[PDB]
Amino acid sequence: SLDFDFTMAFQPIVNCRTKEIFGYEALVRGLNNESAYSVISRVNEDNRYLFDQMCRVKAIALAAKLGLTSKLSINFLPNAIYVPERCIRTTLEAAKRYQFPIENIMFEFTEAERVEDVNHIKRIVEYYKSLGFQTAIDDFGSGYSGLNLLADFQTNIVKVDMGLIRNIHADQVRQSIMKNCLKLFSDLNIQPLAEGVESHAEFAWLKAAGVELMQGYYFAKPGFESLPSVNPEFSEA
Amino acid sequence: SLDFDFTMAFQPIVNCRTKEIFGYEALVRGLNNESAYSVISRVNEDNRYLFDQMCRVKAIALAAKLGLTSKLSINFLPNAIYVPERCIRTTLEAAKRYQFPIENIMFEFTEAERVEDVNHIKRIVEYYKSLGFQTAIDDFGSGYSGLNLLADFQTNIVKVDMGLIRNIHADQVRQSIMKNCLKLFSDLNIQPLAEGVESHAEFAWLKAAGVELMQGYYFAKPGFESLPSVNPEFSEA
Ligand SMILES: Nc1nc2c(ncn2[C@@H]2O[C@@H]3COP(=O)(O)O[C@H]4[C@@H](O)[C@H](n5cnc6c(=O)[nH]c(N)nc65)O[C@@H]4COP(=O)(O)O[C@H]3[C@H]2O)c(=O)[nH]1
Ligand SMILES: Nc1nc2c(ncn2[C@@H]2O[C@@H]3COP(=O)(O)O[C@H]4[C@@H](O)[C@H](n5cnc6c(=O)[nH]c(N)nc65)O[C@@H]4COP(=O)(O)O[C@H]3[C@H]2O)c(=O)[nH]1
Ligand SMILES: [Ca+2]
Ligand SMILES: [Ca+2]
Ligand SMILES: [Ca+2]
Ligand SMILES: [Ca+2]
Repeated sequence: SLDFDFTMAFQPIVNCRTKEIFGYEALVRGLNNESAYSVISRVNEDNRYLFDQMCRVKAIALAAKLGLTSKLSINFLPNAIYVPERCIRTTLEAAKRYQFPIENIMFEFTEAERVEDVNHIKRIVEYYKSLGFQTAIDDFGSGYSGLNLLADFQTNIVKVDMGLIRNIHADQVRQSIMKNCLKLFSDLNIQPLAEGVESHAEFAWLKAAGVELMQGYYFAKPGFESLPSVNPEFSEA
Repeated sequence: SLDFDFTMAFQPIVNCRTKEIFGYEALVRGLNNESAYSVISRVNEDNRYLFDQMCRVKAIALAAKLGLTSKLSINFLPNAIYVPERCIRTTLEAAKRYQFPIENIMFEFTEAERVEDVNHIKRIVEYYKSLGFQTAIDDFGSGYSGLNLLADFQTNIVKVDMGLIRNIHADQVRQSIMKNCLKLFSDLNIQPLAEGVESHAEFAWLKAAGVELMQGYYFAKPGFESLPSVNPEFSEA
C-alpha cells in the first residue's frame, strides 16, 4: 500500500526431462492485470525498498494460498538495497508465517543499468546463499547480465536470455553460443534454464543440447494470481 | 569545430604467435597528456558526432606522421554516428590523403545501454566490413558488450575485457570462461584479443590457451603521440 497496490502472476518452469514443474516465477501485475512495467513505472527511489518487500510477501503469500509446493522464484530489484543482512528479516518472517521453506525460494539477479559495481551484487548473492535461498542470474546474455557476473560469483541457476534462445534450431551462431555456454555452465556446476521458449522446434533443440529447466509461452503463459498448468504437447509430441 | 582540442596516445597490440606487432590502438589524450576520461568528459550529445570524427582523423594523421605500418585501431563512441554514410566519407578521405590503407584500420565497438534498434550496431558493422575496414567488439565480458552482440553480428576480432584476463593463471573460473569462449570464437571464425595483460603469468596462460593477439602494460603502456616499442622480456627469440 505504498501509494499504489499490485499483485502477482506466476509462470511455470518445467523440467523437460522429468516432465514435472520445477517451480513458478512470480511476475508483478496490476490489480486489473496491468503489465509489470506499468507497475514498476510507479516505483521511484523512495519506493524501491518498500516495493521490493511487498513483491516478496505478495509472492510468498499468494503462492502459499495457491498451494505451491515446488520452487518460488522472485525477481530481485536491480539496484535497490546495499546492506544485505538487515531487512531480509521481513522475507524470513513471511516465509515462516506462510510455512514456505527458504530452500524453496529462489532470487533472480539481473545486475543493473549501472557500471562495474558487481561486488555489490556478489555480497548480496553470497549472503542469500548462506541463508539457504536458491539464486539465479537472470537474462544471461543481455544487458549487464553476462560473463562479468559469472567471473566473480556463481549462482545455482543461470537463466539464459530469450534473445539467445529465439529460433535456435535454425541459427548456427546461436547454436554455437549455447553449446559453448552449456559446457561453461557444466564446468562451473551451474544449472542452465532456457527462458522465452515459444515453439516446439526451440524446445526440442534445447532439450537435445542438454537443457532441462525451461520457461516460456510454449509451456504456459503467466497466470494472473494462479498457477498455470503446462501444455501436454511437449510431454508426448 | 569543437570547444576543445586533444591528441592521441598509441598502445601496441602484439601477436605472440608470429612475434610481430599487429597494430596500435589510438587512445585519446589532452594536449598535455591529460587522461582520456577528462577529454571524453567534455563530450556531450551535441559533441558526440564531431568528436568521434576528429578522433578518427587525428589518429590517422598522427599514425601516418609517426610512420605506422601495421594496423590502427580506433574506438567508436557509444551511440556515435547514424546507420549509413553519415560522413564516413571524411574517414575515407583522410585515410586516402595520408595513404593509410583502409584494410589496416580497425574500429572498436563497445556498446553502452543500447536495447531498442538491434540491427543498428549490426548495419554499421556490416557496412564498415563492406568498405574494407576491420571491426572489433571491445570490452567483451563487461557492460552491454556480451554474447547478445555476438549472436546477431560477428566482427573480425573480439577484445576480451581485462576483468576476465586478470590473474587468469590462478583463477579456475576465469580459465573455464576463457577456455569455452576461445572455442566459441574459433567456431565463429573470430580472432580473440586479450586486453589488459599485466604480468608474465597472465601472458603465459593466455599463450598456452591459444591466444595470439594481446595488449597490456605487460607489453607496453600507451605512448603519448608516439609508438612505444614492445617489452624485451618476451621478444628475445
Ligand atoms: N516474448 C516472450 N516473453 C515471455 C515468455 N515467457 C515469459 N515471458 C515474459 O518474459 C518476462 C520474463 O520475466 P523477466 O525476464 O525477469 O522480465 C521482467 C522483470 O525483469 C520485471 N519484474 C517483473 N516482476 C517483477 C517483481 O516482482 N519484482 C522485481 N524487482 N522485478 C520484476 O519485469 C520484467 C517483465 O516481466 P513480464 O511483463 O511479466 O514478462 C515476463 C514474462 O511474462 C515467452 O515465451 N516469450
Ligand atoms: N589496468 C590496465 N589498463 C590498461 C592496460 N593496457 C591498456 N590499458 C588501459 O585500458 C584502456 C583500454 O582502452 P578501452 O578499454 O577501449 O577504454 C577507453 C575507451 O573506451 C575510451 N576512449 C579512449 N580513447 C578513445 C577515443 O579516441 N574515442 C572514443 N570514442 N573513446 C576513447 O576511454 C577508455 C579509457 O582509455 P584510457 O585512459 O587510455 O585506458 C586504456 C588503456 O590505457 C593494462 O594492462 N592494465
Ligand atoms: Ca526473472
Ligand atoms: Ca529473464
Ligand atoms: Ca578499445
Ligand atoms: Ca577495451
